[PDB]
Amino acid sequence: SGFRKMAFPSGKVEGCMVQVTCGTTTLNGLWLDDVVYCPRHVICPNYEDLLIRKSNHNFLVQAGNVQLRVIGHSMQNCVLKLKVDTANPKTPKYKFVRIQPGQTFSVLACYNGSPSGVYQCAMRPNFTIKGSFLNGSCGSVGFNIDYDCVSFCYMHHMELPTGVHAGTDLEGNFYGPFVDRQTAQAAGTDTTITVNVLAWLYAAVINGDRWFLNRFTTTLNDFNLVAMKYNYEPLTQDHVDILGPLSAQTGIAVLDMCASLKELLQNGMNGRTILGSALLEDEFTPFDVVRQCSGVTF
Amino acid sequence: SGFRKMAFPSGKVEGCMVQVTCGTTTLNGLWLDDVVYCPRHVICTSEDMLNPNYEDLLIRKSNHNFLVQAGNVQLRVIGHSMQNCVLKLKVDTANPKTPKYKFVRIQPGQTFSVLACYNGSPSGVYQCAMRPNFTIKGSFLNGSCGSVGFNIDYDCVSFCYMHHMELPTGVHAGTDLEGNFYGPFVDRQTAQAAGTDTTITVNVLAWLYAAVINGDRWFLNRFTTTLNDFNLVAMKYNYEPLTQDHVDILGPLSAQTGIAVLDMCASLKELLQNGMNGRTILGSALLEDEFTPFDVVRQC
Ligand SMILES: CO[C@@]1(C(=O)Nc2cncc3ccccc23)CCOc2c(F)cc(F)cc21
Ligand SMILES: CO[C@@]1(C(=O)Nc2cncc3ccccc23)CCOc2c(F)cc(F)cc21
Ligand SMILES: [Cl-]
Repeated sequence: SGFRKMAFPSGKVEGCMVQVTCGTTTLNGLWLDDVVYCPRHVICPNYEDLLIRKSNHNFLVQAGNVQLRVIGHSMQNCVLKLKVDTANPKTPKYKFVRIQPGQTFSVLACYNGSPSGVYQCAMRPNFTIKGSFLNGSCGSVGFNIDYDCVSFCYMHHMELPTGVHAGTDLEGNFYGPFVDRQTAQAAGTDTTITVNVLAWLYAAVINGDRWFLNRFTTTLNDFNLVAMKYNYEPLTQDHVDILGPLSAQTGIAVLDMCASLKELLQNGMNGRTILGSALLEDEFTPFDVVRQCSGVTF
Repeated sequence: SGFRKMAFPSGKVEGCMVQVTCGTTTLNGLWLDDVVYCPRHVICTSEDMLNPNYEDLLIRKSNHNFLVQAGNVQLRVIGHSMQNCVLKLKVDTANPKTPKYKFVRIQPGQTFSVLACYNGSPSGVYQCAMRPNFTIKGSFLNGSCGSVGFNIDYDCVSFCYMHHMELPTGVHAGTDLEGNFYGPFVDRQTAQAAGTDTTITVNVLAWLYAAVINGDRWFLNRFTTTLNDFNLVAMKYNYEPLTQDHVDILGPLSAQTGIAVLDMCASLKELLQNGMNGRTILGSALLEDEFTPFDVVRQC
């Protein structure tokens, strides 16, 4: 029993964290095989012009107490790729994946190439992450683990004026309408990840919390009218299908759980909590709930 | 900026997780140097669980009864001893991934990371606090016994907890790495109940300082209070008494934010009286008590 916000074990990623220094800037890099990936703002803009002026010896790469030698440099979108002479012996089985809003991933927050913390979080529908990052955290990565394969999905680049965070996939493409330049940027109005709230309501039922359940069911169209009104993301037939296994395990049809969510949005919690929370949690996907309420290992 | 519940990176602990099998029971072990530590109840059958004589059950065991698996490699048990509720299995191979480590016993209110494992394989990492009633509110399924709680402060892993049991309310009980249980619990299936839980007051205050450091000030007030008056109010909301030690520990956060501890205590009193009124503090509608003053200064 119990339900916690749980991150993937970070060991496979810790063995890839390196420190990257160029000029006065120091941030984190991801050392995979003979390449170190890091935010291109470490050279800081005309990034092509700035990069052509740099030579390999300008980039100081440090893996533990060992300095790696840069033998090449190239740029792919907002990520800088520093070719090094040594392949990382600790390189796990990995792939670069771009995630969708609502999907969750674990973040290994680093400072000076040294991992300091791991937390679980979701790509908000406005493409920001509500992370916890200080100066020096740039280059920290977001990932998921599937069997023994690490899926790198995020690299930290910047903090928006509201304290929320913006970054790219490992191919340097930003999530959201953000740029890696000093300019006025604002995160759009955020919405709640509806499929994730429903998954978390199923986790609460699996843990014996049933007070919010009701005899009612709704149509998907009637629920989506309510979802729009309360700044909740639309629920698609895909989401309903993905929630299928949880619906089967708990005996509560997805549209039956939607009528519970609808009542919760219109009436509130009334001094009650769900899984120790007075708010509806939207940072557990349907897969996260199945994984935690079944015990899948890595 | 930003404030998250953050666990320590689990890599140093993952390299120590092994699977321990004795008869029909399989749970997790902690492989450090040439010793594997695990809950002593791995030697029990389900008919032994009510009133087990662990000394008597262990004397009947031999080294080859204990199957230890580190990855796809079986380790050979060359000795076994018991220290309180932990079983120590001497093995013929020192773990090459053994980090710099120490065994520390923690106090209620202290936080730590948990590497939840099943069959010697890590599946998740989360942040926990030792509750004032000596239980932990974990996320543990059957097979999680032997999963460990730890803190990583400067390359050294401090092992502080090993999971042993789930109480009828879904909360968890376990021991330090010397086998001494936290709380009045025993590793028997006899009727056991967690005492009434209370909120870790010093941790809530630390989290209110983190909220101020992050620019949230709506809950602050012009009032101060005496320590005794704060404790008389707080106890009525099932909050732990705040000692002069807690006030002293909050000193650095009080200095950084310019808000005296007894002034923050008055803001807490008011929050307890009024509730949040549809507002949140650091994205939470409840007062968070699983961030110590040390966690706040570290993260901020
Ligand atoms: C890399 O520096 C910047 C930054 O956001 N840094 C940060 C990233 N994370 C957490 C932070 C916590 C506190 C202080 C800064 C943080 C600030 C300067 O402007 C820029 C900029 F124009 C583009 C850019 F991609 C990054 C940055
Ligand atoms: C042998 O493990 C036991 C147990 O609690 N295990 C568990 C530990 N964690 C999460 C669990 C989730 C669901 C089911 C069991 C869980 C079984 C019950 O009896 C006992 C017992 F009297 C003493 C003991 F130290 C352990 C246990
Ligand atoms: Cl699923």
